Amino acid sequence: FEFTLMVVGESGLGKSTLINSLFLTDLYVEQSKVLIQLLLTIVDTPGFAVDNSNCWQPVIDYIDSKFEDYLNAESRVNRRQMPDNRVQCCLYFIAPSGHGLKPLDIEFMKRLHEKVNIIPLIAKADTLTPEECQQFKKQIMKEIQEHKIKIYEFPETLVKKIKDRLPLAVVGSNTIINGEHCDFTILRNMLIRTHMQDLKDVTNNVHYENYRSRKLAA
Amino acid sequence: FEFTLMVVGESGLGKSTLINSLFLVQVEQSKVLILLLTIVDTPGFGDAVDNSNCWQPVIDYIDSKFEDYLNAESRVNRRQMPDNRVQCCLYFIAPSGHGLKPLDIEFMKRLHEKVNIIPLIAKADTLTPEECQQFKKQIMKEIQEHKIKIYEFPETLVKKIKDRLPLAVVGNGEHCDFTILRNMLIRTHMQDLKDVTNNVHYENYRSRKLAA
Ligand SMILES: Nc1nc2c(ncn2[C@@H]2O[C@H](COP(=O)(O)OP(=O)(O)O)[C@@H](O)[C@H]2O)c(=O)[nH]1
Ligand SMILES: Nc1nc2c(ncn2[C@@H]2O[C@H](COP(=O)(O)OP(=O)(O)O)[C@@H](O)[C@H]2O)c(=O)[nH]1
Repeated sequence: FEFTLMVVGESGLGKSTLINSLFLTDLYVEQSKVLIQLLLTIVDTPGFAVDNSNCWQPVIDYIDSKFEDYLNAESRVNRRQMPDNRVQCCLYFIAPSGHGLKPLDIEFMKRLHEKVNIIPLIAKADTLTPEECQQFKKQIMKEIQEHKIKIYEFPETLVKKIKDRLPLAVVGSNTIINGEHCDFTILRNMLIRTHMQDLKDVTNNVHYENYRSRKLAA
Repeated sequence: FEFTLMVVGESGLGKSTLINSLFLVQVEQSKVLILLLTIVDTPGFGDAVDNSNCWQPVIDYIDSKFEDYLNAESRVNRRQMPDNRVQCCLYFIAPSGHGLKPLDIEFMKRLHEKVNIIPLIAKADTLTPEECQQFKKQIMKEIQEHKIKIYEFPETLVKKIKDRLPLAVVGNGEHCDFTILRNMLIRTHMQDLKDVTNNVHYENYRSRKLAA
């Protein structure tokens, strides 16, 4: 089994902790690989304060790096050996503070949303309150469906009402002890299985192809 | 009694709630009496990105107030002057970090001598006592490293709170630093703030402007 998981948030969002918080390890653009026959590439972005303005392109050009390299492989003389470097998922961390969606977020998402599968986790929810959380999410989704964005949507089914229970709110735990108050488990389930295979499916089918038709003007 | 209090943090930091919590780009001002307080809210910081520059907006507002005050003090008949100057800036550090976000370090070390910085540590219902501890110490290390001036409490009771700073907040003084502020909040204690503003910052401005 392989996986390539990209994490994206501004610093100090407790992501790099939460990763281990499912996967119980580490405290490691950048990539840290987990096996324990079963592989995960992990992708950390160092960047995302100061101006903050352009960069997103760094992410982009890395994605389309992986794509164009994969294509230029698929058309190669003897197609044989190709390993898959493409990025199935980007787990993305929204600032837990807000009344809304910070323009930085709205910009990155609507920028890269069709170049990868966005899983907008809501960060560090030990900040928030059930009502606060509620109004928050709804405010988000309103912000998106207003801004007309595509985040990868879970097809099959159990996952029926979690279309509604999204966006997703999180807590870092290696802490000595939980899906109750958090959305943690309700991810970890959807993490392990089988939903990755669906993710790779949507990446390779949807995003990649659109890239491939795209590049071809000549 | 009068006061002018400036609040500064990126949006969604729960400041504008905390203000009431004691009291029950652009720059701009609310005001109140309940004994006057002008309050000063900054719309911009946070959001943006690009925020490459801003902070000058704050500056030019400060030195607006100053230069207007001076140009008053030298006026034909000096008589009537009201004081618009800013005694205090309560400043909110991002509760998340392992450290001090470059945005902060830039604003502070930018305006630290143009006003009295009171760097509250934001929304501490985020944090943990150990987390909070290492956080503060990390901050102070960041400052004394970056050699910054935040207004320092004279007198005295406030003896060990020089140590108990930086200051951590909730929108109860037990777990929070809330009360340990509210006490130190203006009362007679503002009088020291106005003192340092008008004595220290203002004057330095006044000598400054005078090259000609
Ligand atoms: N409020 C909150 N804080 C957390 C959480 N997880 C970790 N932290 C704290 O936030 C700090 C930064 O977390 P980290 O994993 O380094 O996030 P990252 O720097 O964005 O990758 C850590 O020192 C943790 O103590 C969480 O779920 N909620
Ligand atoms: N966990 C936590 N949440 C807070 C706190 N203060 C405010 N909030 C929540 O976060 C949001 C920010 O509050 P607000 O005063 O509007 O922040 P501001 O815009 O920066 O002044 C509000 O909707 C509150 O529900 C706090 O001290 N702790």
